[PDB]
Amino acid sequence: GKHVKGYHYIIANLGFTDGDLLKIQFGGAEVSGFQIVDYDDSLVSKFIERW
Amino acid sequence: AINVGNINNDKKDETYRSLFQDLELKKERRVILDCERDKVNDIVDQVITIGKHVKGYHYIIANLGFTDGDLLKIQFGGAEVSGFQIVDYDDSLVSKFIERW
Repeated sequence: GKHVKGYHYIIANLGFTDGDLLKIQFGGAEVSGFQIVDYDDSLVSKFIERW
Repeated sequence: AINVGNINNDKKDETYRSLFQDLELKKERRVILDCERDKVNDIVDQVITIGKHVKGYHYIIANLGFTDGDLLKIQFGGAEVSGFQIVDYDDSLVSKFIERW
């Protein structure tokens, strides 16, 4: 129970959304990370469809 | 007292976070459940997702199947949990029954 409102974590990899992330989406603790593969970029979306 | 019966399976996670953003109004650190064992394990899970199980909360499970569910998950949170059990697993009549079951 160390993920409530008060704790703050930093993911130090270029794959934030690569791993499972929803598990702490509602813990209240703010979570920040890094995304090199911007799933919002156009090239990646057409890639995701085929993927 | 909060009616938790009338809910469907699709809009389940929404009406639950809103139920504890409503139990957060009373700052209710002491909650009683009093439901069937199938609905017990479903309620337990969403509590851990929001994080209402650290040192400060106290829950009372109102059914005869305390150990009949799974309890090792909420065993390291911090809150006090209470319940009721009728099947004594230290009796020789149940031991001679558990040794065969």
